[PDB]
Amino acid sequence: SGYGKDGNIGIKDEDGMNCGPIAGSCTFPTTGTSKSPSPFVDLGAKDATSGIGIGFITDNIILDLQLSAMEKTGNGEIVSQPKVVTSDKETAKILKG
Amino acid sequence: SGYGKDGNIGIKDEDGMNCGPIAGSCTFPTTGTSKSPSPFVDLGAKDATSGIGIGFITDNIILDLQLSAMEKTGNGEIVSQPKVVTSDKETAKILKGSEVPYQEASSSGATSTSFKEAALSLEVTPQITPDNRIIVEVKVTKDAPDYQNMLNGVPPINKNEVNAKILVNDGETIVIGGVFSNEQSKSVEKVPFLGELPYLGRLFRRDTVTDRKNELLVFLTPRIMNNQAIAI
Amino acid sequence: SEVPYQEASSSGATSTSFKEAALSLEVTPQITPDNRIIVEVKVTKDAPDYQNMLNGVPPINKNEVNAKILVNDGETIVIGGVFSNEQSKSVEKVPFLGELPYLGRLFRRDTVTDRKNELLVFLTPRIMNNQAIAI
Repeated sequence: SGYGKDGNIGIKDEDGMNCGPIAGSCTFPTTGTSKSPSPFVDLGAKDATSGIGIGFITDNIILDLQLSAMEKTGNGEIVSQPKVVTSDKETAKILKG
Repeated sequence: SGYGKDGNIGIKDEDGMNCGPIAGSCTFPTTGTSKSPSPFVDLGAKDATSGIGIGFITDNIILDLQLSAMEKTGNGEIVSQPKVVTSDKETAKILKGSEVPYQEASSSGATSTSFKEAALSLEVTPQITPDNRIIVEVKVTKDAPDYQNMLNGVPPINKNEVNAKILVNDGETIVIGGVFSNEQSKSVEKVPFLGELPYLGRLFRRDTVTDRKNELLVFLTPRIMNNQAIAI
Repeated sequence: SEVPYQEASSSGATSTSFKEAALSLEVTPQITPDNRIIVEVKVTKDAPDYQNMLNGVPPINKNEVNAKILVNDGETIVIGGVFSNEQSKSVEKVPFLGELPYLGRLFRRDTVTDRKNELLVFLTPRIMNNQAIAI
């Protein structure tokens, strides 16, 4: 699973199974899957966030590899200048708010 | 996904699948889709916001590319001038506005309906010198009734007020006080690789720039009524 | 009319504070021989608050000038005046279409509001001594 924009395909592969694909794996050497409707929908919604790179294989193996990156730059400049005319040795105030 | 007006077609492509199109993709090289009803409705409603550019392909590939831009300009000018006639070395006031109450109705001994008027107001204590000049202590407040008060929540009234004592001649106008607020805000949201490319970055850098500059200034001119009082 | 605020307060404080949104004059005139008066007058025009009519938090609206001035009997003066000039312009525009002149009216959303309210109070005192001498 990712962390900057957390993603783990396997959980949403279970959600894909909820969609209904046929997945069979009897041993670590032996596996096969067919009838997979999960990639296009699960990844399309899943990967909607800004920066994303998606790579998917299903027929030989189901391997979905996504890179999710966000780069944000914000610059804020505030210049406020209040002018008050005051008599000597007296208090005066300007207030705006 | 966009950011100024966030958009990501893929999520609403799942919503499109809810509409019912046939989408098949068994490998990254191999994909195909048919029976797509999602683009016209999903994009039409989705892209309703003001500035939008929509480009859609579905048969070869489904690629929807929309640019959503809003540009807003508002200029507000308020000029309010209150005139008060006051005797020399006396206090007088002009007030126009409304007094929001806070009923601190307090059962045990304290009933304090505190109430304060968001108003344009002048409180003046002028002292006249012979050469048609005045040294006056004036509190000048421009307070506008709080929205939250109109909202019946916790009411913060807005106050722009200068209190000071100054000397000016009768035929003279001065700046009692002034403030210029210059707000410069830039926010750009960008995917790194696409953001790099110049043409692509405008397509792939989400820029929000806001410039708000409000300046407030108060002038004043006192016209001696002695010119008439001597006649009186 | 005097809107009340019943701060009915159980423990020792019953303060039905009540204040009239009214047109009102409070005058303390001092007469000088040459048919002139220096008078301390508080002139208030207060209108009953909508929220008070709404039974919410009632902000009554007050336009009031309090001052002491000298004027002759046959004289009218401006006790006080205020002119409020509000100029508001808001234009909402798609950049490209907003650029084009004919298209921009079609594609620039303009809201312009100009509200200008001026309030002035005059005054003239007619000495009743003219009648009181007859009296």
